[PDB]
Amino acid sequence: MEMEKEFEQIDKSGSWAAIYQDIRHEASDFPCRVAKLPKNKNRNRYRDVSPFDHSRIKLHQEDNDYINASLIKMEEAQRSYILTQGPLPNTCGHFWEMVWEQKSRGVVMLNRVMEKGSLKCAQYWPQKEEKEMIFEDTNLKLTLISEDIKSYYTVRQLELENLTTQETREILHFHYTTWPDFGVPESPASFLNFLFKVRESGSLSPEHGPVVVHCSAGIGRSGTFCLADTCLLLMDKRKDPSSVDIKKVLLEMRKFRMGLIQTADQLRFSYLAVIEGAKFIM
Ligand SMILES: [Mg+2]
Repeated sequence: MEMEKEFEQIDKSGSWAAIYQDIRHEASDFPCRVAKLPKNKNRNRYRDVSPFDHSRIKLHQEDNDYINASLIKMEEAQRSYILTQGPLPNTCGHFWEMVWEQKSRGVVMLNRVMEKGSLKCAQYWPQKEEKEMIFEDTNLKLTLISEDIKSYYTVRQLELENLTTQETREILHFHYTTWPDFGVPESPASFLNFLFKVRESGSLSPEHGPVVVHCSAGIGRSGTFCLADTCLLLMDKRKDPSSVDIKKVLLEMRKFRMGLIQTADQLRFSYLAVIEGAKFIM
């Protein structure tokens, strides 16, 4: 693979930091005026990125439509993703409101609730079938339906009920539980298997609203998930798979939200994931 030739070249000359820095320099800058309004201060996770105004998800509410979430719309790949922050103690209702309004089928969580001895997001889903969650502010009920714990990820079936209409939807919660506290995984194998499990569920498919993806504040992961998924899809779609340039795809995604890949090591890992994923697929 041409991408693998490039990978080996970057590795040999040790230019990951340089490549990464060039992408950072070239990355889009758009306003986040709404995110920065004083009334939204408590809706933003500290140390997390802000959503661009142009691509932010709006809650269907008259009072305050703000949530820290962005729609990444990949035109050529025909994939969309919503990237959002880990829910805060006071934005869990907003989070599930977004899932409801956007008709998402899946939520992809790429962090543990506690990492490095610190809380990374609110416990925003119920942990026991018999202890459902009611979000009074957005009038939603959330029930754990089933939970399947595997070595590298957990998948949960949740039932989300709009208490206003009594309509219910099944949401799949895909929780990658083994991303290390520091650095990146040594091998992309489990992360790729996880992505394939999300794909197989239909959560990324066009019949549903965009998958909602989140991780921990300011440290990426979510971008790697979407970047890998889109690159692999494009390799299956294009007449010339070798023309798929991860840097170009990343820059395209970066038009929709900042902080997709946060370190040079994450950039390297993303290459590694696409390379290994491509070998598995084609
Ligand atoms: Mg029990």
